[PDB]
Amino acid sequence: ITGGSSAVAGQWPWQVSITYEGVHVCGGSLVSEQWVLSAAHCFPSEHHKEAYEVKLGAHQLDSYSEDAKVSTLKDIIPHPSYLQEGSQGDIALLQLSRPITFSRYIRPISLPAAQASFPNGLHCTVTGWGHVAPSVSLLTPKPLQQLEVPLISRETCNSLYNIDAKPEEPHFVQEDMVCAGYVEGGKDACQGDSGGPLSCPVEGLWYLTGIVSWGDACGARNRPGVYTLASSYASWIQSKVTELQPR
Ligand SMILES: [Ca+2]
Repeated sequence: ITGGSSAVAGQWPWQVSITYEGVHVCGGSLVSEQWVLSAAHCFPSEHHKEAYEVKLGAHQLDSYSEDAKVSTLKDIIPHPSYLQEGSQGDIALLQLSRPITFSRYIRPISLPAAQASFPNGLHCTVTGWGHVAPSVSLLTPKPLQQLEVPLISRETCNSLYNIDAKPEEPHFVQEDMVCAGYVEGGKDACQGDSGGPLSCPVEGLWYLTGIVSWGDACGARNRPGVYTLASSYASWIQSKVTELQPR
């Protein structure tokens, strides 16, 4: 996250770190005792399932914590419509190898209804342990960063992404995506934040409105963060989890 601030421990207790071969590569969001949501782009087919971990309950990634917990995965389920970089369907359900126990620091985020609308301009928060500027990693001990971002409709966002765009890039905010952020530079999610949550306030609670999707930009003007709408997959998530792990 560039242009944000440190969260405080426990503030975003659904935020998870996903690592591949021991290196943090993406965020994710805890949604039940055994399931996490992240982005499909974080799970390329050539990667090996057994090489992923998910760290829950963390604030400073590099610090010892008795509250953090690490898990492997027993299933990785990208939405089947996700085809290539920038595609719709950029969401993945991850089933932990074993269920975890919720705590002060590890709690699921509520998922929105299929037809939940989060209005343009709502101030949501994106969080992660990604880069704090282009090609600049978050410095150890890596406290979780957060950035408050107003929701930007996909229509406005597509017109911003057209400005000074590379002709050969599609930069397309799909029908299952929304944006959030600023037209000015300097405030954005960056490499390593993708897959993580856009948490929005509703009636005193927090919902997972979005999952950070595609992008190279880290703070460029006219490149607000692009997110997959969890609402676009509410039915698929409920169907999959109910069939695979009924409560
Ligand atoms: Ca970005």
